[PDB]
Amino acid sequence: MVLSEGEWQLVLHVWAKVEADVAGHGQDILIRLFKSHPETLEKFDRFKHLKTEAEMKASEDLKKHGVTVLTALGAILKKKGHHEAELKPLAQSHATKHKVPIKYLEFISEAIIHVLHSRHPGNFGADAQGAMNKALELFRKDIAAKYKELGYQG
Ligand code: HEM
Repeated sequence: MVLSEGEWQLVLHVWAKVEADVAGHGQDILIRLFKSHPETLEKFDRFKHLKTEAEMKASEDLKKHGVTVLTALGAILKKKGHHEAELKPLAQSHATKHKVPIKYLEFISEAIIHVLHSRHPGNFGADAQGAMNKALELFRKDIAAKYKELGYQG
């Protein structure tokens, strides 16, 4: 798939607002993921012990990982589809080391969309949401193709 320039502009416009508070958005997204799909917490040996939302909010380690996740995703979105070099090491770690199925990447995609709609309603109307969904679908489609090349396919 291919996004139009206008689609990328909608994506990068709301992303610029996210970037005013990367740590805050990263915490909100991971907490939303873990609340909505508890099974995904199981993949994180680092965070598996956290019992409540309150404990998640207080964790410095979870906030640091939120920043890592959004910084990587930001770097990919800013390539506007030209992201093959960026995606290779991420696909390799997530297939071979962390064993993250494609379904869980759909779950975090949903979490991203929920938080942007909650925090940026004026810059995340229907057309901007459609553009962000397309961008995240492109990301998942290309990571899935790399999973297959690497021997995981899950
Ligand atoms: C937008 C999607 C995602 C991005 C951009 C992303 C990014 C990253 C990055 C950059 C790292 C550190 C370097 C590495 O190990 O590759 C990482 C680590 C990790 N990711 Fe992801 N990730 C994503 C989705 C997920 C999902 C959905 C899961 C599991 C449900 C997951 C599980 C892990 C685990 C277990 C680690 C290691 C954490 C630790 O340090 O103990 N990732 N991810």
